[PDB]
Amino acid sequence: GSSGSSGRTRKQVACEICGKIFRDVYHLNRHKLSHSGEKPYSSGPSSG
Ligand SMILES: [Zn+2]
Repeated sequence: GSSGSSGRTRKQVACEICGKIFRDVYHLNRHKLSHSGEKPYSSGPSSG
């Protein structure tokens, strides 16, 4: 149930880690610093 004609075009950056909005990745690059660079999901081993 949806037309699929108009809507909010995605032309910006949005940090989901903390929940913020930015202009372009060029700005998010400096913001990522505050966050972690590597987030390995070690707490979740595979299974059958
Ligand atoms: Zn962030």
